[PDB]
Amino acid sequence: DGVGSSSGNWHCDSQWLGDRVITTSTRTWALPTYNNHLYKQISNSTSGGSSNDNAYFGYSTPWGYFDFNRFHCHFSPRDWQRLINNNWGFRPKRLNFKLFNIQVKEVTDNNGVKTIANNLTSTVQVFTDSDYQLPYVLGSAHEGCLPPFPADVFMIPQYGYLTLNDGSQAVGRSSFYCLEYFPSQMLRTGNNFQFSYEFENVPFHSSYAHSQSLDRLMNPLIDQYLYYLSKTINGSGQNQQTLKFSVAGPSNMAVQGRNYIPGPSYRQQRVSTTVTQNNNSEFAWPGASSWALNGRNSLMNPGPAMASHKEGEDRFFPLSGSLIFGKQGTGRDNVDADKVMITNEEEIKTTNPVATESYGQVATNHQSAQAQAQTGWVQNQGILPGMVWQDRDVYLQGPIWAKIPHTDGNFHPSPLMGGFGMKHPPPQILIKNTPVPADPPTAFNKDKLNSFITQYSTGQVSVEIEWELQKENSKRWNPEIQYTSNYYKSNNVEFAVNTEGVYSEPRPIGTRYLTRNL
Amino acid sequence: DGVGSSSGNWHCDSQWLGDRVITTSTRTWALPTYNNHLYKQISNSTSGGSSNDNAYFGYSTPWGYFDFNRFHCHFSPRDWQRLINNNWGFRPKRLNFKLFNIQVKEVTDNNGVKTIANNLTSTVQVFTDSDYQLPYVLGSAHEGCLPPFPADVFMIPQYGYLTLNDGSQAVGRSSFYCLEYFPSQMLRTGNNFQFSYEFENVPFHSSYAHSQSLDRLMNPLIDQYLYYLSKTINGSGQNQQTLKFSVAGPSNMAVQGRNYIPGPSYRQQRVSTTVTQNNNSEFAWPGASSWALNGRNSLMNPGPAMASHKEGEDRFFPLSGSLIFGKQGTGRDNVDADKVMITNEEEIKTTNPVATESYGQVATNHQSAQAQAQTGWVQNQGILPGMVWQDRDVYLQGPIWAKIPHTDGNFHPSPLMGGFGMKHPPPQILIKNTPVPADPPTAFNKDKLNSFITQYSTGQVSVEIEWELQKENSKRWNPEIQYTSNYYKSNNVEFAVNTEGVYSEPRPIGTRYLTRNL
Amino acid sequence: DGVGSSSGNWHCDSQWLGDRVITTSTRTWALPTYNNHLYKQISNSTSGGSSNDNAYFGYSTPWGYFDFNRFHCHFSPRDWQRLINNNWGFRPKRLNFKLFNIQVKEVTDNNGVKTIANNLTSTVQVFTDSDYQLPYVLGSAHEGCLPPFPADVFMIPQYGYLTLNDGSQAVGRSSFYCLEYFPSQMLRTGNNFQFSYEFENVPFHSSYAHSQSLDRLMNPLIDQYLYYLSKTINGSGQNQQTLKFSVAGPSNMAVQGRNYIPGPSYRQQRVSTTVTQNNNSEFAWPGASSWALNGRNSLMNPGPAMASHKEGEDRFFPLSGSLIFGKQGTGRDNVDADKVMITNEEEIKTTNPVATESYGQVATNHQSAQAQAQTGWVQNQGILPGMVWQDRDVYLQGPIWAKIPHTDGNFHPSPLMGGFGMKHPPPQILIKNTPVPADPPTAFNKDKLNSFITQYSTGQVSVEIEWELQKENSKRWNPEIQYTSNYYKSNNVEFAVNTEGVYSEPRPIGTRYLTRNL
Ligand SMILES: OC[C@H]1O[C@@H](O)[C@H](O)[C@@H](O)[C@H]1O
Ligand SMILES: OC[C@H]1O[C@@H](O)[C@H](O)[C@@H](O)[C@H]1O
Ligand SMILES: OC[C@H]1O[C@@H](O)[C@H](O)[C@@H](O)[C@H]1O
Repeated sequence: DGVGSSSGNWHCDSQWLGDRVITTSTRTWALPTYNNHLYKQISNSTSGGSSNDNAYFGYSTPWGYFDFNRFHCHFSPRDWQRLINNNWGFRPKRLNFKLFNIQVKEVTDNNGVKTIANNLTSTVQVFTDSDYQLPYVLGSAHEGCLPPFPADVFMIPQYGYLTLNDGSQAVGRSSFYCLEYFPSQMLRTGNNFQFSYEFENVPFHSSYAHSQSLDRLMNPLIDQYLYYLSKTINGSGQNQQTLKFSVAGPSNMAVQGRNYIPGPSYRQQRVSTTVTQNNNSEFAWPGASSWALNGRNSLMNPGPAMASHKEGEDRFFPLSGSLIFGKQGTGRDNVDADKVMITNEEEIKTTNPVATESYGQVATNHQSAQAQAQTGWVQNQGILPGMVWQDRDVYLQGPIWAKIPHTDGNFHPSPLMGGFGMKHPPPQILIKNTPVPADPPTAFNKDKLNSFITQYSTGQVSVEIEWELQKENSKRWNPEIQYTSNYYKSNNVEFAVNTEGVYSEPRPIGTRYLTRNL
Repeated sequence: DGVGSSSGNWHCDSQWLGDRVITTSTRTWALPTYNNHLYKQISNSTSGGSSNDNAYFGYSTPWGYFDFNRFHCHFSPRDWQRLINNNWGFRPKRLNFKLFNIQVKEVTDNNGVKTIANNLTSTVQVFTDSDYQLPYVLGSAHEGCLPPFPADVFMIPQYGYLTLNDGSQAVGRSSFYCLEYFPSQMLRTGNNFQFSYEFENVPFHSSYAHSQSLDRLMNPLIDQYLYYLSKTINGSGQNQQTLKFSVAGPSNMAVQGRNYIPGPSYRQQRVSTTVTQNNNSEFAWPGASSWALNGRNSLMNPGPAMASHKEGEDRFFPLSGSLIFGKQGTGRDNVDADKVMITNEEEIKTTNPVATESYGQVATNHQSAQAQAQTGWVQNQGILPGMVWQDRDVYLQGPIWAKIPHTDGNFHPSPLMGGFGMKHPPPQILIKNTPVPADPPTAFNKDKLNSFITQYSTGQVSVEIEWELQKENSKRWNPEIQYTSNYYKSNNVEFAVNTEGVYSEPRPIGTRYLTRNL
Repeated sequence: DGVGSSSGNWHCDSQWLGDRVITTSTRTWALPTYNNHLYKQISNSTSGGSSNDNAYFGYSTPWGYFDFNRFHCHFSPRDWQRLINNNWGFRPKRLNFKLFNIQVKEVTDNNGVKTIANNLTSTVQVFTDSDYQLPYVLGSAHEGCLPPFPADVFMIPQYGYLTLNDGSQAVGRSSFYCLEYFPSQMLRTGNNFQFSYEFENVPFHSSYAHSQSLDRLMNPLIDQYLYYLSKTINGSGQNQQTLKFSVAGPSNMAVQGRNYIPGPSYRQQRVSTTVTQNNNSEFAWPGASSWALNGRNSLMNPGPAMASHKEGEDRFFPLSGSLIFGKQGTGRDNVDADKVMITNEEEIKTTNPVATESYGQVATNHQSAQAQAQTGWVQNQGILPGMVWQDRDVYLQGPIWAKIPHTDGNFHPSPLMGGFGMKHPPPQILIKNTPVPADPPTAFNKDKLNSFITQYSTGQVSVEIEWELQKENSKRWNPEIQYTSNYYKSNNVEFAVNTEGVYSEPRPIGTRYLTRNL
C-alpha cells in the first residue's frame, strides 16, 4: 500500500480447541546483504581444512531463508506443558506465513561514523520453493531459527548448499543453482507477503510412554500351553544326555513364547558422566559407531532410536546416540559437560533395545557329542518380522520435521533426529534485499557492477501452525507423571528472563509423560 | 427373564458355504471366586524366586476371562481337515459371543460336609474391554481356553496383568487398574449376555506349501544371458591370474542371477531327538538364542519363521525355534520327549532359511596380490530388499490371533507364534460373580467387609466365528498330499475319547498340504 | 491512511446533559524506549535495599502504559465544582479511548550533538488487556497519569509487575509474562487506534454529607417507651443495692435504644500539625497501625474509612489514615508539612467512628458482690449486624477506580483509597515502539541483536468518559455549603498557570458539600 500504513499486526496468541491447537508467533527480523551480492563456489579447499570425511563442494548465495523448524518457535514452555501433559499425540496440519512491515535501510559511512537512513524505494524479494527444486537445507538441524522468546530480534541465516564432490573438486554431475532464476515477489515498504501450506498426512507423534514392557505381556497367574527345553543332561557324569521339557509359566518368564520382539539395534559406545569411569585414551572418534558412504565415514549420530541406558544407569549415555543441546551462553568448542544438556531416550526401554548393549545372542555352530554349543553377540540387528519399536522423542528445543529424501525406497522414514518426515515438508522461504548500485561510470563499461549501496532490511514474520491433538482415553486408576515446575526458591524463574535480560531454557523437555498399555 | 426359563440353547453346528465357514461352539463353564474378592500386588518377591530375567511386578484380580483363542475351540478335527485339505487360505471375519443359563450357587460348610444350594438373587457381572483399555492377556499363549472337546466342563481362568518394574519394585510409571472402574452388565439367573465383533482386515493365512523352491525358478532348458566370473587363475603356478567369464545355465544353477532372495534369519542351536548325538553338558539356557530388553534376557522362543531342519534331518529341531505342544496328561516339569509334541516348519524350506544354519557368507576383506579372499558366516540377517518369506504355520492346537502392540512402528506384524495380528483383536470378556457379604455387625464399623458368602457360578458360552475361505485354483496334474487318518488297527480311535473318558489329540495338525507355484 | 493526513482531532469539550456528563480530554504524549528493548528480572536485591517488609521480586518490561485513573484527568476544576455542588452522586458509565497522529522519530548522535529526524516506516504497537490476563498495575495509585492541565506534554510510564517471592528469590509458583505474547495492533504514521469500554454496574459515589448524626435520629420532643437501668445503688452505705429503671427521653439521649450503630474501626495513632504537641521520639513506623501478610508488615495506610478528627480537633490527623497529596514542585523525600496537602474525612463523623479513638467499651468480667464491673477499650471492631458507614471521599487529585482482587470472597469491595471497585475495571492499554535493528553483521550470527536505532514516539490520546449523575431532591430550607473561590486579591489565580508557566492545584477538593438526611 503506502509508506505511512502498517501492512500487518503482531499476532502471538495460541488457542486451544478440543482436538486442535493453533499457535501463532510473531518475530522481528533483520536481513543483511550476504556475499557482497555474489554467488561463490565454496569447498573444504576454500575453508583450508583437509580430511576426506570432511571434504565438500558447494555454493554460498546472497540469499537468506527463514527457519521456524524448532518447536520452541511455536510453543511457549507453558503451552508445551499443556500439550505433553494432556495428550497422547499431536501432528501438524496447516501452516500460514506472513512477511509485513518491511523496512529497507541505507547505511552511510564516511570518516568512520555511520548514518542509517530509510531507503523508501528499495525492495526486498521473497519466494517459496514450492516444487522442491532447490537443495533442501531445513532438514539438517541448523541455527538461525526464530528465537524461542518473542521479544528477541533475530538475524536471518544465509542460504547455501552442497552438491557432489570428489575431494574439493566437483564432478560433471554436480549442479549449480541461481536463485535469481526463480520468480520472486518484490516488496517495498508497504508491501506484504503471505502463503499457506498443508502438511501432508503424517502419523501422530507418540507423546506417551508405555506402562508395560514388551517382555511382560502375559498373565502372571497362568501357565502357557507351550513347552521349552529345560534340561539337556540327566546329571553330572559321562553319557548323561536327556531331553526334558517344562511348561513356560509365571516362575520362568524369560523362556516363554512371545509374538513380538524388540526393534532394531546398531550398537553405541557407552560413556559415563562420571569421568573417572571412562577409559584413559581418546576414543571419541575412534570408538564411535559410523557408516561409510563412497569412501567417507559419517559418524552415526542419531542412529536408530534406542533406550539410552538401562535402569539405574542414568550416568551412562551413548557416545553419539543422543541429542545434545547447549545451555544458554555455551561456547562453540570443547565445552564441559556442565554447559551442555544431554537428553535421554529412557522411556522407550520398554520396546527398544538399549543403545549400549548387544541385541542378543545367536547360535554360531552345531553342537554335537564333540562340540559344545557356541553363541555370539549380536552387535547390530536389522529389521525382523515381528519387531516393534518406538521412534525418538520430540523436544521443545528440537526439530519439528524433515524432508524425506526422494528415492526409490526407504523404510519407516521417520527422521532419526526426531519429528515428522515428509516427502513435501514446509517449503523454504528465501529472502534477499535487492542490490542497489552506486553511481556507475559516465562512460559505458561492460563489466558487471561491483559497487553497491550498503543496505539491510528489517520487518516482522508471522507463522501460524494448526496442530491436531490425540486425547488420552486411559482407565489408569493411579495418578500419572506430569511435567512440573519445582516450587523451591530459585534465584531465577525457570524459562524466564535473566536479571540482565537473557532468556534461557534450563533443561530439555521431552514429550512423553502420559502412559499407555503396550 | 425368569427363574424357570432357559435363556439360551446349545448350538455347536458348523456350516460350510462356498467361500465361508461358520463355526459355532457351546461349552459349560464354572466360575470360582478369585483372590477372596481382592486385588493383590504380586511380584517375583511375592513368588519368592529371584532372577533378574524373571523379575516382574503386577496385580492379580478377582475377575476372570474367557479365552477361545485356540483353533481347536472352533474346529473339530474333521472340520479342520475339511479346511486344510480343500483351501489355499482362510481368515476370520465376524464373531458372536453369548453367555446364558447362568446359575449362581451358595456353598455351605459346617462340620466339614458341604451343601450346595441355588442363590437365585445373586448376580454375575460381565463386560468386554472394547476400547482396549486393559492390559491384553490373550496374546500370550495361555491355558484356560474353551476345551476342544464339547462335552468337557472348564474352569474360567483368573485375570491378572503385569506393569513396569525394577526388580520386584514398581516405578512411578507403573499403572494400576481396578476392573470395577468399568461399566459391566449384571446378570441373575434368567439374564443373558451377548456381543458381536468384526475382525479387522487381515491377510489370509497361507494353507499351502510351495511346489517350487526360491532357488529353482528358472527354465532348466535355457541359458541366461548373464555372465559370472568362473576362473580367477589360468592354472597352477606363479603370476597366473585371469578373469574368465561363463554363461550361467542349466549345468551350474547355483551361480545364476536371481531377482529374489530368502527371508531373514536369526540362528538357533540345533538339537537332535537322538540323544547320544547331543553334547554332554547343559546348553539349554546357555546355548540359547535370546534378545535383551532393559537388561533382561528373553529367550527367543518363536523367532523368525524358519525351516526347522534340512532334508532328511527330521531328527533335528531348533532349540527353542519351534512350538512344542504337550500330549494329554503330560506333566508340567521335566518331561521326556515322548510326552511332548515338537512341531516342524519343514514346508517353508522353499522360501525360508533353515533355523539352525547360517544365512550365507559375506566378504570380510579386500583380496589382493598379498591377501587371499576371506569370507565369514552370516549368523543373523535382517530384512533386505528382495527378500521373500512365509510366515509360521497354524495348528489346530495353536493360537488364532494376537494383539499388535500399539507403537510408532512395526514390521510385518504377523504373530511370531502364529495366526493373525490385529491392532484391535477380539476384545477381552471379563467375568466375575459379585461379592455377597455375610451378616455384618449390628454396630457400625468403617472397615471394609472381609466376610462373604462362598459362591460360584456356572453357565454356557456360545462362540460363533465366520471364516472366509480362499479356494484352490490349481492346474496340478498329479494328486496332492492330504491329511488322512491311517486305517490300521488302533486300540483307540484318534481324536476320540479314551476308554476312561479322556479326550486326547494324538498329534499336531498343521495347515499346509495343498501346493502352489512359487 | 497516509503521511500527510491527520488521523484525529483535538477534542477537549465536556457536555452537561440532564442525568449524564461526558468529559473528553486530549493530551500529547511521548514514548521512550524502555530497558533497551529487554525484559529484566528485578528484585530488592537488584535495588540493593534489604528489609523483609520491602523485599520483592518481579520484572520490568520494554512496554509502557496509559493511566487516566485520576479525576483531574477528566475534569477541569470548574467542571469538578459543577459536579460536586449540584449532585448527590455520580458514577462512570462508558469509556472511549483513541491514539492518533503518531510520530516515530530517529535520534542520531555523533560527536555529542544529536539530530532528530522522522522515521516514517517505523511502527508503534498497542494492545489492551481485555481478559485481565496481566498483573493489573492501575489500581495502586501511581504517577504517570495524563496531566491535569491540557497543555502539558507527558511521558508515558514504564510497565512492570511483581510476582511471588521469598526474600529476593522467586518460587516455582512465580509467573513470568512476555507482553510480545499478546496480539497487538501495529501503527505507522497515519494509523490510529481506538477501543470502547463499558463500566460494569457500580454504586454511585456519595457526593453528600449527612445533615444528621447516627446518634441523633430521634424525636427530641418525645420519650421512648423503653427503659434503661438508671440506678444500681439506693445510696451511699453498705448493702445498698437496687435496680432502678428510667424512661429514655430527651433529657438523656445517650442511653436511648437505637436500631443502628456506627461502622467498623481499626485505630490509628493521632498526630498533631502543631509540632510541639507530638512526642519527642520517632514513632512514625513504630507507632503505626499495620497488617501482616506471610511474615511481612504492611502499614495500614488508607484503612477503613473513619472520621479524621473530632470536632474542633482539625489540627489532628491519623498517622497514615488519610490520603496525603503533594503540592506542585514538592520533592520526593523528607518534605515539610507545608509542602504537602493532608486531606480530612471530617464529613463522615456522622456515621463513622473517629480514626484516632476507640470504638467503644465492652464488659470484661462478671460483676458480683465481690467484683466491681470492669470495662475495656475496643481498639479495632469488625463488622456487626446493624452497622452503617460511609466510604472514603473522592478527590479531584485522587484515583477513580480500582480492580477488585479475584478471590473467593470479599466484603464491600469499595477501594480503600477511594472510588469505584470493579471486577473488570477499564483495561490496561500497553504501548511500545517496535525495535528497529541497526545494521547487522554481514556473516551470520545466532546471538540476538543487541544493537538498535535510537527512537521515540509522540502522539495524542483522547479519553472520553460518560458519567451518570444523581440529582439532589432536597427540601432543605436554608442554603447549603458549596465549594467556592475566594474573592480576595491573590498574586495568582487559583487553579491557573504560574507566571513561569507552571500549573498548580492549590488544595484538595473533596466531593461532599450537599447534604442529606440520615
Ligand atoms: O580420521 C577421521 C576423523 O574424522 C573426524 O570427524 C574426527 O573428529 C577425527 O577425530 C577423525 O576420526
Ligand atoms: O541366567 C539366566 C537364567 O535364565 C533362565 O530363563 C534359565 O532357565 C536359566 O537356566 C538361566 O539361563
Ligand atoms: O522494621 C520495618 C521497617 O519498615 C519500614 O517500612 C519503615 O519505614 C521502617 O522505619 C521500619 O518500620
